[PDB]
Amino acid sequence: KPQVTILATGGTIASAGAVTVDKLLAAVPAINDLATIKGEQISSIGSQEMTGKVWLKLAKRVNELLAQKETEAVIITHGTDTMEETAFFLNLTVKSQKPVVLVGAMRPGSSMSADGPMNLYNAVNVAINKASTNKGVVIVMNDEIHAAREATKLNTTAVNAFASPNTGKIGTVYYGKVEYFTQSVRPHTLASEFDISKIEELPRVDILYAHPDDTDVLVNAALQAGAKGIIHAGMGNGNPFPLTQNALEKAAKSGVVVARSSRVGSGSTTQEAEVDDKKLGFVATESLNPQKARVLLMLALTKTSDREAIQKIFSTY
Amino acid sequence: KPQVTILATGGTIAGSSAGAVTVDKLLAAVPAINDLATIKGEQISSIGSQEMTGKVWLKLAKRVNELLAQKETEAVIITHGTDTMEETAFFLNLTVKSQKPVVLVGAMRPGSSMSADGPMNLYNAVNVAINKASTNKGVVIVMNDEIHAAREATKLNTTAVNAFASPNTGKIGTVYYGKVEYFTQSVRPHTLASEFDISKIEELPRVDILYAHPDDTDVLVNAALQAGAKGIIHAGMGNGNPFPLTQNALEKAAKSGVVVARSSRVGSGSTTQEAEVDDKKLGFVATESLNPQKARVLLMLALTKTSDREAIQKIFSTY
Amino acid sequence: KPQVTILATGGTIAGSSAGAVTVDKLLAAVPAINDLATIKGEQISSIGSQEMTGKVWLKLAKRVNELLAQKETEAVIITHGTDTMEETAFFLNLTVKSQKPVVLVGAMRPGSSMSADGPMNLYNAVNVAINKASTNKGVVIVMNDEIHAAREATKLNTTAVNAFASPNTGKIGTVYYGKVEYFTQSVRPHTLASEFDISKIEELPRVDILYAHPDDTDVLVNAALQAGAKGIIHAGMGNGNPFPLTQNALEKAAKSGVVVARSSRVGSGSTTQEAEVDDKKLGFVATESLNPQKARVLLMLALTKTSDREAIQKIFSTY
Amino acid sequence: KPQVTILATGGTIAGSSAGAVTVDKLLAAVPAINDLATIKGEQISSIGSQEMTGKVWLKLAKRVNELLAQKETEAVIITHGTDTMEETAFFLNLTVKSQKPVVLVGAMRPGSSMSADGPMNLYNAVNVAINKASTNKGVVIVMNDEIHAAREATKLNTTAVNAFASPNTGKIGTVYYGKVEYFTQSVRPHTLASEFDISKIEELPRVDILYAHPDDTDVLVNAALQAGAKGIIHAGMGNGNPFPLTQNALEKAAKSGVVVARSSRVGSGSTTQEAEVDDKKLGFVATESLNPQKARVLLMLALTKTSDREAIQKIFSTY
Ligand SMILES: N[C@@H](CCC(=O)O)C(=O)O
Ligand SMILES: N[C@@H](CCC(=O)O)C(=O)O
Ligand SMILES: N[C@@H](CCC(=O)O)C(=O)O
Ligand SMILES: N[C@@H](CCC(=O)O)C(=O)O
Repeated sequence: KPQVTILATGGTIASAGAVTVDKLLAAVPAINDLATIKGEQISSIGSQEMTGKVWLKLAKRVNELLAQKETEAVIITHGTDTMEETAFFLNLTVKSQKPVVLVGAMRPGSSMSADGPMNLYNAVNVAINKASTNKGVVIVMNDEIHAAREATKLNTTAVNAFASPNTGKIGTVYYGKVEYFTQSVRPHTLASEFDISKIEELPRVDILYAHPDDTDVLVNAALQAGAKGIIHAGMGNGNPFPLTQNALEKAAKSGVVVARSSRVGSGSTTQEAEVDDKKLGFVATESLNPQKARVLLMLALTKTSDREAIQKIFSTY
Repeated sequence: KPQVTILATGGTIAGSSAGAVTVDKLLAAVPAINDLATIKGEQISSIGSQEMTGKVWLKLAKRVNELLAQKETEAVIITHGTDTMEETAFFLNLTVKSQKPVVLVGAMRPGSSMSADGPMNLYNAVNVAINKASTNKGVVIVMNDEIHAAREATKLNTTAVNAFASPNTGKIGTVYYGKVEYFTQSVRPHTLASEFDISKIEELPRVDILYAHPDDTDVLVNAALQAGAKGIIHAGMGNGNPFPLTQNALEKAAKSGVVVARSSRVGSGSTTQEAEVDDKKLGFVATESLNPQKARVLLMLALTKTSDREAIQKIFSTY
Repeated sequence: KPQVTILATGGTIAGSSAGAVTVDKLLAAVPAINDLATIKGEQISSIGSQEMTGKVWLKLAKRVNELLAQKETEAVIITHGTDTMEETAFFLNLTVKSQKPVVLVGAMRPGSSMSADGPMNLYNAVNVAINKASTNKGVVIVMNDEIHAAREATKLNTTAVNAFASPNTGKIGTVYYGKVEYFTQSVRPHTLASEFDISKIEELPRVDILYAHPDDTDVLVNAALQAGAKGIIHAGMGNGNPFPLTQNALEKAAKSGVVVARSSRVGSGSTTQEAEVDDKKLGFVATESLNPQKARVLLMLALTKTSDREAIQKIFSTY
Repeated sequence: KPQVTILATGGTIAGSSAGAVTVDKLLAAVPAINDLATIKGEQISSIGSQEMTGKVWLKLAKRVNELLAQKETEAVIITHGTDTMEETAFFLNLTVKSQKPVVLVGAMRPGSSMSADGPMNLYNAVNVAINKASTNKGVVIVMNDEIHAAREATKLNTTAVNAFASPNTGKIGTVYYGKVEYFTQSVRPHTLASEFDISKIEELPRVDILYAHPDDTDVLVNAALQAGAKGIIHAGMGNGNPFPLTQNALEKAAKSGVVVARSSRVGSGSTTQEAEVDDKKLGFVATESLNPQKARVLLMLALTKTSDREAIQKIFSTY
């Protein structure tokens, strides 16, 4: 039988070594037939309380576990609100081709038609499947396998809230039957240049929400609070309001890296559209979203704040 | 022939006296529209929509109200940048005191480009403007052969000609080479049915939007407050959930008489009452089924006549 | 408390005397619905929805008409297999002579499955049935926290719990843990406004559906004619286009007096008039904004009182 | 410069000696493409794609194989009607023996139309064809700034310029004013990795497609057998489910040696094995994650070298 470790970052979504994982095995007994399961409790929080502190603890533990010859994969149970950020962080920091699968539930385990039992069962099948190797970190939700780079929560409440709006799911898992149709051609995991092994605190990056009649005071507060980066979630193709642009140009010149994303929800924030990124000293985040752009920029800042090197990071990953 | 005014907020959305050089160039570009209606033209502003302000919204709304109050004028078409068309559309949808059609239209590609989308978008927008079924549909955005309710429309994509969507409801109808069909209509009050009146307003109240993430801060809430925010939209994580440090700052905002409304960063779905956030104890409003940029517009209008949490919840549970 | 009848067409969609053992088993598995309504139950048929027939359709619409004409009855819920729920819903949408709510609900996973969707679907569906705002919304499908107008609804996916969609218009409403909110209503006539009356109809006119592709054939048109087709829905390539050989057979079918209606295989959008097919000259109808299976239901009802091409086109341009 | 041959299967998709007047017109309508590549032209056929036949598919795939085997030729672009582009694209995906880019492109609006999509579509296709990362992506469809895998691609709308989608996976990349980006690639074997070889084929096996509904028939299955069908695609209700009368006729079809492949009318998702239909007992094949019309293309290619149910199941579970 494959050996798999479930890492819990909160409560149950439905002795292994963590009571929470013990309860998962009670709630979804069919998973004990598929893999030998060990449990750890990494954190015990809603995903909306997540911190760089917990990300770095999680990423270092996943790297430890996947260096062990007996461990074939890791599953992480995680609140849905920020699963896309943790997943994306791990996609660039996990130095392995062994599967890492992130799974949660849009309804609590006690609700009518709770989604968490099917999700967990499907997650374990994805984690043990031979094809899941070198697919990078994935989110498994609602019978779908989404690449960490592309995946996002699109909906506030729906069981089908996870989507890959720029590329679509790479695979399906239906009552445990795992099929891949595509794979990411952007480098992840073992091919990643990032290494957080001796990082104990991630660079501060704020995200600003653009609109008509915008301000500079939020740009200015981010600077005063020690922002090493700012993601601008711009209007349409990453366009800022003029007062804000002026503040962001000053930000960039003081050596705080400014990366242009968009508020819209999908598509690329492109270079050489209406914003002279080279002249203003900005980075175009291209086909990401503000919250994943933030993760990539934090990782960039562990080893450079050069506009050109960071543009190349956003155009590569 | 039906009498229609085209109000330009910016450059030409097609090509490259009706009373404005921008509209004379639209008519030269898409001569078919001259056969559909007697077009008059005015330049309201001279800006890309990323430069839009409350000042321009107020000028634009008052002018639309004056034009539709004229017996002879049957509709207004507004040519607008795509980036913030959804905000302008939602603003007029709650301030325009008339059932006559108001149609916003723009171009995802410049007029000069290969396969410019502006000519079809404008030609279609004219047909929607003059169609009898467009009466009391509220303000609409006509883009890519689709008619979207102002309440529900958003730019969902950075570059695509199909970048406009109604994620919570779908388009209310279609317009294909001029042929106009409606399949649905909004049951949320708009236009004539709206309680809001900006005829006597010269400056709209300040409302900030904050983007939520893990490891969030209180220093943008405190900066919003210090710049005299009357309202704050919180673009929360998932179902409008804040980071703990941030909720603490917003609680202090809400007690100090600044209205905090919870929306979401995700893209779609309702930011609901009676979920993980205790709005009644913390002093917050839930925006429910809008998005942070349109929730900003509704809170600005709410703040023109009340800062009361209960009244403002009722506004967001109505419009 | 509201009085609602659940009509079961098959087995239980939830779990593993109201009047029908199937509905008693629903009430046992989902006891929270019993504080919402006084439930009566009847068994109309005992089949998977892939075994549905015109005979069951007529039995169902007649019984719903009787039930909703009772002063004691506020609404009807029909538990239905998912495969053909859209056809039954659309039939009832044009045959039910009431504004009282009619809700179709099913389950994409069986009741005995992990994370069964039936219990929530059914709970949500009762809340929609008893909601005041559901009056005169027409027959609706309630699946995966969504209210879909019968005209617009389709199963779009083989297996997903979110398989139901309204691809031309979107959901008319949400239901979330029983909280019902409508955002739109269909502007196409339904239920009490429909010209159709099946009360005296014991068998529906025969309508066949054909799947278009390159290197297509005339033999299936010919077999449909040979079996006594009164109408044929052509699921065309792109905007309802036939292969030349097929179009020649359809021309003959139409001249013999069999009604030929052009639909499309693609999934969404209008099969339009005045496109590449000369419908007038060849004697064809364009089905416009439907899909082949719903076009079939509307043609079947159209044939209960005309086979006139111009009359039927008006029917497809109306409903 | 790179050398690219444009193959025309119909009229100009843009405007209103490379070696073909159609391609000469394309180059004059979009002179931008002369800077990007040395373009040669051929007229393979002159038809609307709704008139495509296996004879044209074989002529086209054989000429693509000749052109890409030349050391001077870097890529092939094929202008094609949108209606059946997914079928031809898919056929070439399994029959082209090269890793060199093959790109299909068309237009949802005629070249003479306001906001014609053809010029940009063609310009973007030439950029995808000459891009280094286009190597070994399989045959692609370039439409509306998107690069779709031939395996995954379909026309989803009758009219919209954004009609092309990959509902099971999404686009594998973007092309925006010529700038090419891939984000994924198919992990299903294609082009040079495919086991199919049509170099010694003259006529593709006959495969029909049947459209499933309530009160379904056996007279179309029976007509398909009488016309010498070697394969039948069944476009089933939900997860590929037949009406009983039709199932009994398909079981007889299968026992006769006619390969029955189960697909779905719904639009997306897998028609799975070991759901409600005993495939192994009934003697049927599950087409899994395709659609009726691409499953037809795979079954026609399967039928060039086996009619064994087990071997064809493996082909559908592989390609
Ligand atoms: N919103 C909470 C609730 C649990 C969930 O939806 O996963 C979280 O993200 O942890
Ligand atoms: N960013 C410009 C571009 C024009 C457009 O896409 O509408 C604007 O919104 O005004
Ligand atoms: N395909 C069956 C199974 C149950 C269901 O999915 O509704 C039916 O439509 O009845
Ligand atoms: N139905 C025609 C129209 C052209 C097009 O839209 O591609 C064809 O497919 O050839």
